[PDB]
Amino acid sequence: MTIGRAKVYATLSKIFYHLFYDEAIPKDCREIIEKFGEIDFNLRSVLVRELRGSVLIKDMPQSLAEVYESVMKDFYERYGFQASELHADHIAVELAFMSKLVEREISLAQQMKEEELYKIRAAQHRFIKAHLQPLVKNLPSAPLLNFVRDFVREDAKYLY
Repeated sequence: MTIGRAKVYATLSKIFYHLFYDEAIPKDCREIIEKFGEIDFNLRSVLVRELRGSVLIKDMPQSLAEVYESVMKDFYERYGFQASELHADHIAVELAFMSKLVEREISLAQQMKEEELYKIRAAQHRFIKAHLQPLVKNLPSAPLLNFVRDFVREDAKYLY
């Protein structure tokens, strides 16, 4: 289960980072995602580069929109996470942040840090509700994007 969650987030993050670039998806990363049924990765960097919370969330008040990246960095710095070179609100970075949290969760499951385990899962849920899900609800329709949308949606249900 946790197995699991972390593998999917890391993979999804790497894929989007490749598409930004316009790297090809190692057929190993293909393999992981295609295990969930057949989908295609036929998206161009021109689109992908713009898949950022502050671009995609249309209802976003402009005053927030011009400080949203700074808001994202705050959440990251609080959890001892640090971005790649991409904008902090880029789907690839947000997805990467989640896999950090989920992988730290494994360690905590392995040890029996119950109290820290709850706190970490609460942080994951707060991040999804506030940032990642609003981002994914707003993706255009496409097989890979739909996959991310469903995955994040069910993960939010799971974490509650």
